[PDB]
Amino acid sequence: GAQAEVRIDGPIEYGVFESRSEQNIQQTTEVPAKLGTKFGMRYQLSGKQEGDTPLTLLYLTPGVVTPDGQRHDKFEVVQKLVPGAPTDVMAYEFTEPHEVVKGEWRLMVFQGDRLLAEKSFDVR
Repeated sequence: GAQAEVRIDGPIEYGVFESRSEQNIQQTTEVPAKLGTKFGMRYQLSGKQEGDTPLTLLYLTPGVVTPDGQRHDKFEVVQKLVPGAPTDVMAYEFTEPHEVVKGEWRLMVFQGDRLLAEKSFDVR
């Protein structure tokens, strides 16, 4: 339809994603330093259109060192906006041991230079 700005619509959910239906999120900034833990944000965006600038999901980490020896202090993920998706998610899961790094993880959703949502998690 008519051109529209992409905007946050309603509350940002944040915390630990529960798996066993959509995933419940236990609201917290305190995340266990345990394999299999998934955490982050779930949110709703109004104005999403096909020709829009995609999202940049910027994960700042305390320094994940992969087995190849490289340190990842940030990860950047580009996500094309899907107009008909009711929710959008920015999550991180500790799938491998080197990913379980204690400290502050700051997850930031941008569109271009504009920050849509952010949350800081304490992993311990």
